[PDB]
Amino acid sequence: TNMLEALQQRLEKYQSVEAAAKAENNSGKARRFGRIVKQYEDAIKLYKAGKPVPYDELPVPPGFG
Repeated sequence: TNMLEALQQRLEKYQSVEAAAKAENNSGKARRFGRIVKQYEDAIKLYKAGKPVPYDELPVPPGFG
């Protein structure tokens, strides 16, 4: 992948986790992955403008691929 494709595919993975958590009313997990989704979307906004992306901040939680 290029980096934008990699950001999108990981975003989509975490959106799926967020949605599955909501489908179980797992409030903590939905909030955790909603925050992660927001961080990936913020990174994509920066990438799309050519601006510095804080990769060091982007979570990659163990156990979720």
